[PDB]
Amino acid sequence: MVSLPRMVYPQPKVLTPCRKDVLVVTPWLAPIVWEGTFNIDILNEQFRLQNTTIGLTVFAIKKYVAFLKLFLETAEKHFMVGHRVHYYVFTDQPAAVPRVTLGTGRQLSVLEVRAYCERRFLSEVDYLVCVDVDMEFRDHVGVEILTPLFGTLHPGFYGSSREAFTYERRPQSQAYIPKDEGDFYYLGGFFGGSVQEVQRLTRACHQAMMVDQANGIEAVWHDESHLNKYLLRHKPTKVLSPEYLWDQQLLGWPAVLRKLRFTAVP
Ligand SMILES: CCCCCCO[C@@H]1O[C@H](CO)[C@H](O)[C@H](N)[C@H]1O[C@@H]1O[C@@H](C)[C@@H](O)[C@@H](O)[C@@H]1O
Ligand SMILES: [Hg+2]
Ligand SMILES: [Hg+2]
Ligand SMILES: [Hg+2]
Ligand SMILES: [Hg+2]
Repeated sequence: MVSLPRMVYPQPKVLTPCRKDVLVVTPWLAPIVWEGTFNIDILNEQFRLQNTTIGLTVFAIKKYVAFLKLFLETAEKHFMVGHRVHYYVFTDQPAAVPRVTLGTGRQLSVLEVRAYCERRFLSEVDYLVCVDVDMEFRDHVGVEILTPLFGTLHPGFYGSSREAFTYERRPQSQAYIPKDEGDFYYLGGFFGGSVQEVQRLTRACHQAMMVDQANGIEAVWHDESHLNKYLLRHKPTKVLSPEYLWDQQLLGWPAVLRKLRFTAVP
């Protein structure tokens, strides 16, 4: 909207690729976010000028409440630092949520679950980032991921052919994807976008799962299977590289990953 200020940074090189080892743009022209493809100073300027607010949602039920401390503490160190952040913790144990110290401009809302509006998101945040709680941030996760709709490449299938993807293969399921279809295998543990697009995705997933339930069938990987079906039919406007959701214990640290930003907790 408003003009960017004078900025001094390296001139982009038209005849020099960012990465020659990986795909950095999808066939529908959505960028694939890898370290080296973006200048965070330019992006931070663009989003701060918009006074962007990012909501981060996590569910912590039963034993999972034990992961909240590390999750929130590391998020404070690496997630959207410098921008407005609103954490939404959905739990069945409100009193068990740890007292984590937050930086300025950041807040946390604890929502007790077992039932209990989506309209609230529309008035409190601009973007929603939905992730798994048994994780920890180890490096920068910033505005470079913000876009109307984004999915993240599953760390165990990013180099696999579509036939090997663990999509739901039964035609009786609404999440069904044939062997000759599919772009990538997105993981259900890290997705997001504008509040509007995220609500459209979750609403579509909810309906598809209800239909499957009625027909007495459960997708092979549940929510993740439906997420993949949705993103196949509604292409994400940005795709995050596996840098954004990795498991170093199970997958190590490949050369193709310059940074490990968000990882599974052992
Ligand atoms: C990460 C290497 C990939 C192969 C390990 C099994 O990964 C599981 O894949 C299915 C889909 O095929 C689901 O996405 C599961 N949620 C995956 O396991 C979970 O995520 C991986 C990354 C590990 O953290 C594992 O411990 C989790 O259960
Ligand atoms: Hg580059
Ligand atoms: Hg969400
Ligand atoms: Hg769902
Ligand atoms: Hg979904």
